[PDB]
Amino acid sequence: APFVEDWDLVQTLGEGAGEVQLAVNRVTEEAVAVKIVDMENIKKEICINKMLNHENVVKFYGHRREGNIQYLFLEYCSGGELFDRIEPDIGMPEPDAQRFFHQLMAGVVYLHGIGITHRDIKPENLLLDERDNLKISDFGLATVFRYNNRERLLNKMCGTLPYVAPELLKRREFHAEPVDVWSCGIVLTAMLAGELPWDQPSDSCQEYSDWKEKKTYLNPWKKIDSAPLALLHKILVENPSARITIPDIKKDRWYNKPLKKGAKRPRVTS
Ligand SMILES: C[C@H]1CC[C@@H](NCc2ccc3c(c2)Cc2c(-c4ccc(C(=O)O)cc4)n[nH]c2-3)CC1
Repeated sequence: APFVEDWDLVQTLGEGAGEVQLAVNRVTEEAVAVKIVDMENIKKEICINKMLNHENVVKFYGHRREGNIQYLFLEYCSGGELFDRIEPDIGMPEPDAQRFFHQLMAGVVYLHGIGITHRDIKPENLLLDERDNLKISDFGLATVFRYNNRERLLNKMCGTLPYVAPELLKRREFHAEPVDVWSCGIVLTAMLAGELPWDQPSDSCQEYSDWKEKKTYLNPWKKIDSAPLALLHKILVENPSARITIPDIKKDRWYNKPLKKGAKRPRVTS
């Protein structure tokens, strides 16, 4: 079928690093996101993307290299970033945050299960499809932490300071999985309070010391109900060996609290 390999670049979706363009197929009008990288780091990113196949992870369709430029064909998530669903200083309704948190855990369980750590979990990187299904995106900082059933400890400093686990700032080496668990807890905090608790998790940071001293009568914690706050108390634990694991997050009371009705379906009366 002629022209089916042709895609029109119609809208800029993101910048930094190059750019992410919305691509529309000339024939079928299928929409995909094309990541344009001018163009070792991209080689690893493509290699990790080729491993991925889960409903809460951005789909990787393939890649093409046009000399110095790499084109990554990825899922278009029309709902945009989770970030834009967070109202500043407010957050979002607690049932919406719980549903997004369940979908985030499903994606993180999948990635950890195949031995991949994302390392930069934040609302700017959590995309939403047409049905507001969350998808983990951007595997540019991702790495393999388990291979041939052997865990490799990490030592590379990366991520985004307000979302990073304190062990990345205090220890030479650390386990990969509790780092992603921590960043998910900060995403949950942002979703429920519309604000980030600290600039970074260090003792020099007053808001971080207040949290460790259980001053939950202060913001952002005062805006969060006792059931989700009890989960945050288990996630945002400084010692990564004492921090709750995802299998235990799945047993948490709030995590299992019925709160959100399914999507509004067409109905009539009489
Ligand atoms: C609202 C302004 C900001 C960007 C656009 N809307 C938000 C939006 C809407 C849909 C998006 C993205 C962003 C980013 C993106 C991606 C995407 C996929 C994969 C990666 C990656 O692997 O890095 C990055 C981004 N897929 N769909 C979308 C238009 C103007």
